[PDB]
Amino acid sequence: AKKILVTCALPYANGSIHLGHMLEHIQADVWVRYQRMRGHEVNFICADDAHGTPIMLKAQQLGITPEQMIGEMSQEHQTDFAGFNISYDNYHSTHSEENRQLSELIYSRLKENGFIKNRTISQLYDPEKGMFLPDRFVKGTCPKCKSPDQYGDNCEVCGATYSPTELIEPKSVVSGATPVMRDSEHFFFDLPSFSEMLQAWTRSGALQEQVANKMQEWFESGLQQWDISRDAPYFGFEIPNAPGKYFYVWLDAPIGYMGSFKNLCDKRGDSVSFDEYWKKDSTAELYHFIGKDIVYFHSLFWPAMLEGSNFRKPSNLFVHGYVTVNGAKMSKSRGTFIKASTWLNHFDADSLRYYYTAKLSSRIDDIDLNLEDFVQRVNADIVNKVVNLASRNAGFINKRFDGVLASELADPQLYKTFTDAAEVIGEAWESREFGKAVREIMALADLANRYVDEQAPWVVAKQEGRDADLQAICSMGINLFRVLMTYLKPVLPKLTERAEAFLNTELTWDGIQQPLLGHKVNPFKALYNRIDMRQVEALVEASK
Ligand code: MET
Ligand SMILES: [Zn+2]
Repeated sequence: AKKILVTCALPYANGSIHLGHMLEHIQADVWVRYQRMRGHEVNFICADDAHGTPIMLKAQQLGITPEQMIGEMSQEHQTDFAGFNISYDNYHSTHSEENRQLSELIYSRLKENGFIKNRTISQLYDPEKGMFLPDRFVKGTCPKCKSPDQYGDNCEVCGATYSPTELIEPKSVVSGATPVMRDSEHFFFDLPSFSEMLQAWTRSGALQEQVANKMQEWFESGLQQWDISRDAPYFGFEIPNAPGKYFYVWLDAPIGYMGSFKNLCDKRGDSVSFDEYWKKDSTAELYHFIGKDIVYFHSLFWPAMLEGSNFRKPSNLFVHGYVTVNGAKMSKSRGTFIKASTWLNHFDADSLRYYYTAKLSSRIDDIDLNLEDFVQRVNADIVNKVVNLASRNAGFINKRFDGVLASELADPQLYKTFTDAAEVIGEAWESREFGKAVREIMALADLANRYVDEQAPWVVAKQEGRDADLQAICSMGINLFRVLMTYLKPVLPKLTERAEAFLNTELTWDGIQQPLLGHKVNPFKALYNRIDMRQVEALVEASK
């Protein structure tokens, strides 16, 4: 049995969970659930990313402490993820004592090992508020076209890009004061020292080909030292021996993966597992599910930080593309920027889990939630292919056979075709070829419904003396359903619970080798109802 630690990217504490987050957390959860079904020791770890200037300023605007604000959003996030049945073993915070101690430890080791440099830089500073301004907190007049009220390093009228130091009549977004250039000592992590190590990782064949190709572009451009400090005022961890300096959020954020695992171990009273998973000699596997926009941090800075502080590196990064809705980036004006909480007011979690899983693969590709296709595909595949095998057969079993399935399989050869597919389906889940797994499962569902059609139970049921035939046919259909629901168990947790209640058995991967024979099933009310476009229209309207 493998030991596996899986993470999803840590959501920022200053925004609600939306469908883009859900693509990532669902992808990881399906994989995790499959790994658990195969008997491995799995630790699925996440946390909120709770530090930084935007969070500090948002709390001040609200008139509450950053601690109060991040606590409220942590609860909101966890409520939403729980509503999608994301099965974390721990959900922590980057604002935690575990992360503080690990961040200080890693920094101290990097510094002792020669990988931290000090250099003075010049940056725009708000002298009224008394703080350095990140680019997006500077506004002013575009130097090229002279359009007013442009933010940061680009103009939204003419498209020009420039340093915010080129803005005409610049103003602080925080206070309205004119910012000025001011010097400050910063601490830099010497990423270039790890170039050769990182290039060897890129060539090893572990990473997605598309990621390795992108890393070659980054090596070609040239790795640079990374500014890992920020001046007070800041919401984050103060740097030891450097009063008024804090770790930049992105230094502490991936350390939060470690902090969340440490927290889990400590709450369990487990004094051995942290080192077993994070020491250089670990035989455990470490996987990060992440999106395209944060690959640089996870493929360059993070393995280098770990190497330089005597910790093991990720076994692999699993990168996914962006979500689109109706083919386009989510759009607030069109009502396609959809929050996870809003989704659940209109649809169940399983429907979105299924739809995303049917489109996901081991490559980086944007995943399109086409809302018309969502209705058609959920209805066709879940209602009319898979659940249909239970719903068309269970009534006869309950009403005419006292709930008891036949004592032998009617078609053992067909059953073996279903169980023989377990190897290819499992390998598809394992390899993250989720769309392939779904295609194989739905091809089997088509075969199962073809079998039932060929036996014509709606004819058999009306014909004198054919009770045994009817029980045989319907039991066969229910056994095929048992197998398909096992293959779909990582994808559809709530439907699976309903199926397990009907079948009076827990679904296990190996259990499909023993069909249900001479076995009592329970009645059910609909396992899964149809959806329609009126519900989609309501979701979109509610999201505007
Ligand atoms: C250590 S992963 C941090 C991810 C970051 N909060 C983001 O949402 O992009
Ligand atoms: Zn302009």
